[PDB]
Amino acid sequence: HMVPMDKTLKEFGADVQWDDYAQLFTLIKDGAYVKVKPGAQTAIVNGQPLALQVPVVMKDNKAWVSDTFINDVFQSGLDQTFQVEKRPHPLNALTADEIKQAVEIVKASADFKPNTRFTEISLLPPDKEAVWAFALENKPVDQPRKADVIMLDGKHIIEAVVDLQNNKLLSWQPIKDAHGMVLLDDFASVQNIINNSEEFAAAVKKRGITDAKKVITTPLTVGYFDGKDGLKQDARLLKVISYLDVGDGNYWAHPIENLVAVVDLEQKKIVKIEEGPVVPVPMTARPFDGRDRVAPAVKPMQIIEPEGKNYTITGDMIHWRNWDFHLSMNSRVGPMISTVTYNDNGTKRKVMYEGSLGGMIVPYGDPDIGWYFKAYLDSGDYGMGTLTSPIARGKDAPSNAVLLNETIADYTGVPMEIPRAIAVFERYAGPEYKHQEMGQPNVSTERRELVVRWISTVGNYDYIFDWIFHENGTIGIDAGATGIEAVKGVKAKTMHDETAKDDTRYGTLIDHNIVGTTHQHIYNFRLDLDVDGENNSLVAMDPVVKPNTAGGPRTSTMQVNQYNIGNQQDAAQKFDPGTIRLLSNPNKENRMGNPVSYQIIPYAGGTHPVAKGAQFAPDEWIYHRLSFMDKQLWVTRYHPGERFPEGKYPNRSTHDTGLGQYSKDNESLDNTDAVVWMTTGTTHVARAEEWPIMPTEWVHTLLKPWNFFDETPTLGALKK
Amino acid sequence: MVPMDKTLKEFGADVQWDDYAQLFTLIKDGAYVKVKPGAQTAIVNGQPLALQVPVVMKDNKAWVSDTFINDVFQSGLDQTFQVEKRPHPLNALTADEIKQAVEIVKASADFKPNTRFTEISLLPPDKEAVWAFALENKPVDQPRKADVIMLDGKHIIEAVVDLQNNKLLSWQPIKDAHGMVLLDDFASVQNIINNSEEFAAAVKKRGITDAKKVITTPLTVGYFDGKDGLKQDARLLKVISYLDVGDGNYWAHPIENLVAVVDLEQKKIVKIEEGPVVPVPMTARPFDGRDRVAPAVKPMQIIEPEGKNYTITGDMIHWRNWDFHLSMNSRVGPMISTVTYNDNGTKRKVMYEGSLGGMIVPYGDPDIGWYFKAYLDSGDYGMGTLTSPIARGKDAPSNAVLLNETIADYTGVPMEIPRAIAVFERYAGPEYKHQEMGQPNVSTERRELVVRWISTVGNYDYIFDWIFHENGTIGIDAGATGIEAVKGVKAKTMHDETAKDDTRYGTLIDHNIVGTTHQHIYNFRLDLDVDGENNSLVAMDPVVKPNTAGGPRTSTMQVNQYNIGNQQDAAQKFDPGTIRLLSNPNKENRMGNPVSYQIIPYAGGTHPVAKGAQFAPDEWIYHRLSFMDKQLWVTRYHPGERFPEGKYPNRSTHDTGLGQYSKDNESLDNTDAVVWMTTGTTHVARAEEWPIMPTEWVHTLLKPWNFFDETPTLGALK
Ligand SMILES: [Ca+2]
Ligand SMILES: [Ca+2]
Ligand SMILES: [Cu+2]
Ligand SMILES: [Cu+2]
Repeated sequence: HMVPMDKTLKEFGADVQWDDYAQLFTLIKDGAYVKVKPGAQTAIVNGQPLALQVPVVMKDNKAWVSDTFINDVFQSGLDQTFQVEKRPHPLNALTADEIKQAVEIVKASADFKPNTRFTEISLLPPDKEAVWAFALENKPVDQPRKADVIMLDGKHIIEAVVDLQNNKLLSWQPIKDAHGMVLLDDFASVQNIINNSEEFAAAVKKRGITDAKKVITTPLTVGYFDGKDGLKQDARLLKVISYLDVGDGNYWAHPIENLVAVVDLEQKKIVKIEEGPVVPVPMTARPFDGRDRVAPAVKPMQIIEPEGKNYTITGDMIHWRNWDFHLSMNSRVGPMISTVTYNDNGTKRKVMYEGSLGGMIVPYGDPDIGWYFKAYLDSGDYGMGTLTSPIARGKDAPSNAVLLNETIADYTGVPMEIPRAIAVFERYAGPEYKHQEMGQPNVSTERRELVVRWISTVGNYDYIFDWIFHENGTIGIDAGATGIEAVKGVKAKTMHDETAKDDTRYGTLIDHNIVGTTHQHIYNFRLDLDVDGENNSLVAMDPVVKPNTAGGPRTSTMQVNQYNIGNQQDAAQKFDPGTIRLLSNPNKENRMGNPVSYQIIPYAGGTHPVAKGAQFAPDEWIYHRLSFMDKQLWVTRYHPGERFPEGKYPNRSTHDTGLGQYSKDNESLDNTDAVVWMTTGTTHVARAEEWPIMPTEWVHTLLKPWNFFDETPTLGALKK
Repeated sequence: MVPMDKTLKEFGADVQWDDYAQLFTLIKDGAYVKVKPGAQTAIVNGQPLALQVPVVMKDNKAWVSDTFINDVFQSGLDQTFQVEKRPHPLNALTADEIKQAVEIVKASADFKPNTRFTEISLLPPDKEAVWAFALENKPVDQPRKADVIMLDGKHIIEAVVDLQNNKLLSWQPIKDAHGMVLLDDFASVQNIINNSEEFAAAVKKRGITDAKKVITTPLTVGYFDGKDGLKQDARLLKVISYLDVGDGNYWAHPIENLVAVVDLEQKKIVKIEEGPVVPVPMTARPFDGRDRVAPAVKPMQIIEPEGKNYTITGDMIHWRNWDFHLSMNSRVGPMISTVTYNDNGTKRKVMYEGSLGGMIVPYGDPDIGWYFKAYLDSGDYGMGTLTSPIARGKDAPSNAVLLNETIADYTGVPMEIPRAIAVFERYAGPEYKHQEMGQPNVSTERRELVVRWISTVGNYDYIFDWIFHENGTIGIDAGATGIEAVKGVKAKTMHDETAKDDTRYGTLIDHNIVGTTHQHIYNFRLDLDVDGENNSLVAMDPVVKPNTAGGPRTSTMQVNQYNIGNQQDAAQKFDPGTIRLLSNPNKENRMGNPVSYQIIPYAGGTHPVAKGAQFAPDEWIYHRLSFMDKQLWVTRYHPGERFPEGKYPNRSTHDTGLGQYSKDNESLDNTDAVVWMTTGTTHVARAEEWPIMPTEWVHTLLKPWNFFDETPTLGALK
């Protein structure tokens, strides 16, 4: 029984190329590079021959394969990219079965109710010392596996801990005052509640909208204003902004300006409609999907690895050159990079226990009724892992990437497999080093980087995060932003109209009747670096110009002021990119007697203007609630429950329960387990080039080995 | 018949054999060729080609006709290079024009024996005429001229020659100018040191048994108002010395605190400065892999089997909506000219000429071997002349096209630099994406076109990338790799007695080796013509202001916008939280905003950033080179103002560069402007950079700012 080759291979997600001159198919998926000729008894997979019982059959210019071809070829074993894990790593995420088990254990208590949802079901952090002992010594972890299960019972948060080995509930703790994140069903509830409101339909009608069934809602968290917003603190509320669907696939281009509904999600009712002046809806079609555009005819470019990859993925463990690390997915913050070591001539040296996104915020700058409260805490309030955007193969990542599927719990407690959740890819990155000595043979080597890429979309914006492993020990973390801008409906068509100056006070006029309201993008990364060990110190090195006291003609010299930063409050600081900040191991030295260190660079560049802090006065509630926005470098003492720069429950928070709190007390940062937090931000002033869709803009951060090694790390293995 | 593997390798093509498909794949620059043994046809960039003589296998080796290379690679099916029927007026001097210019000046009775040539370059025609050629095909009327700058012993003379008419137009000695360092000066310095008994005796005192193992490096001496003891009218170089121990890396064996001053006209050492004796660090530190074995790596290829999206017509590059002209200069290297963006069928001016302006690498140590040390790499040494040929597949990706470029050498003889510039297209992540919840994804791929050039001046190697984005952005990135300039010291580790004094001015990166702290400072000269000649400089400073509109917010995000109408105010520190635009106040986009480019002199870097010059303001280097201490400069277009350090910076007594060009109160309002961007790092060394430094980068950007009406990569409308 035969199937059409071209169609079957495309369903499966393989690239299929036919070469009529060579009479050769080239088939590519992930780590498999396959060559096969019609009628041939053998195919080639990653340079190795594979017998085929049934050859590819060509027949009236149409290829047909066996029913078993895809499994015979792609799952043969000749693609060595993925390997089976011997003993399960203790940081492996919860499996589908473990998720279902956690949900049965809590559903077996008297307290569970059928409206009860799950904000997060995740592995409970096992003991760090034990996890490192498993990674470095293969010591089994004796403590049993547990899950944190965070429930939303109507509006109340409850934290449960389940023991998975012994199948029992270990704790069940109500968290008073905490509001829950926004859950997927809240999007539909809001849209339904608005569709059923007579009051809302009348409001919409007086702003020009004839058909209220064409109104698209979007849910926003309301923040906290100590009652100036007129919103009761006890209630589960969301604000709702509206747009008109005109059939262009881009409702974001048709704001219904100055109409905000406040929805109570327990009562399932609109509890308040805020109405400002009437601004006609911008109606012109502004598709971003190409429906109105001519297709480009570009010549092909492929990045090919025809003998397979240089990395191996064993369960969730990635091995690549001198690097080893574990890669898992969390529903709130997305990818977690753990137990990162560097193999230095046979000895695995610790670099990082856990790194991930801490949290992020996109706060707006306009005081009007549709805007004043508007701030996306994308991970904390919406769940960025849950909103992972599957990688578009060859576009969102290069043609030579491997795309990983990842499993998390949805809000009803059912496993969901996110397809193409993460891309892994090696890339050429210019020369690693070069020296052309005059009159001698050249010396050049190529640089290779391993990239781990993940994309999450929250409403209008799409965020790309790259964790970049350099062969030489450097680690990069880059954050990219694309998607559709949040825009304000205005009366001005051009800057010559009467209202233009007022309409553009808080943002640029980027289309007729459309203003891209000014805002910031602020990302924070939590990096539990363990620089060649647990016990580290924060060291400052400030390059300075000093008077020359040594004689000769110079008046000045270049020197460095070096000092330790021994307490947390002083560690929380602005980053001057002219200075050097190290996390050093004062217990271990390189061959020159210098403490082995990593240099921390929270700002290594970007393509939008940089935020030097929060673009808010210090008496703003958002400023008070979210200290992480205003400093670029923080260092705190390791604590397994201090994970989020915005705090665990940021929705309508009244005070800072994140980095403001974690860095508040002054215990010592001297020779102890430190956690580094980097904040990097931009100030986004809009331009017409960014509308109707924004070209990807990037910010860059770096961690560089600083006397961690004894010489150029990529020179190669010593032959004597 | 000739053997295929041997013949194709001498041609510079990559040959791959696939035994399964019985197929040769042959790759060189824009040609991607497939050919089966015995076949009567081949494929070149996806197109069929009839062969006169099939590829023949003899004893499992392939043989081809002796005409095969011409027939296949020069078939016309590779369309990467097209013939230039009407030459662009900024085309660099050809080999024949260089020889002719030299014969014109040699025919003058004023030409003296042994005269050398510091620079032989096109005298650029009139800017208006050049734009009218590029935009309207209008022939330039005035004839081909060359500037010929001669060094007669130590004396500079500037001549101009008319090449069409074959005559000398002018001959002008330049009073008080010192010439740059020329190739023969390196050998003179070495010879002069080798013949000095006095120097050999000094070397002997410092523990060197064989004085013929001493390697010299020539350095310019700068200017210190006589405090260095040095006569201002003499042609001098200072000489720093190293020991050759046979490891290929003399840089790793400094002979510390010994400096010779050579007078190049007298051909003698005129001064020897001798400081404390520090034993030479002796341990072998090769960087070339003689003592190493690389790990095995699986292959990666970047292939474009239908050819390239760019075409190269003479020196004119066309790619997507971009058109520009690429030429080579002996001092500054590549010049990118007449840059337009094709906006829905209409070519719009972006940049008349952009290039490296100049650069400086100045050191922070006051000791005798260091206080004067400041490499003006382009101005003093000639970075174009010192271009490093691209190592194919390593210095640029495997899908690059490598261009040869021709300049004059110091004796006036044309010199063809093989693989002088790389051109390549690269994948650069998604151009944009939106995954609307519950809807089909929208994603498109980003492509960038990179023009890459490498120059090596002594110990350091510099890489410059000019990056054209499809969406109208231009990036300029500068990379540094090579071997650090190091100081010999007594300390082996930071536990030794001298360690603290030894590391006052740099990190201990090896036993007895300190990487002295210094800066890398680059300046780019960018004659942007934003949709036209007449432009203005506009500041937009995002600020937090009190809320006056009501409701709960105490503050708002607003912008202070203002014009910068004077050159003196235009010379400024760059705050990367602000926006600086070059705007065309005569032309607006669809929303009534002036068409503009945003100038970003600091878009990041991998070393610490220089906020300006790491020098007290009474230092002579600080006074001579103002360009070091501000990141943005804007001046009025003048064809003779091209170098931020000045025309003749060797032993300059005052700033004849950007300090002079920006000095006067003249208007930048609605006039032809030139932007200069200074970007730099402060390099504090580490062990990971020794014996060879992994490439470090700095990034700059020019972004269209309401130049267009919408997302520029959406495509043309149906
Ligand atoms: Ca730590
Ligand atoms: Ca201009
Ligand atoms: Cu934005
Ligand atoms: Cu340097």
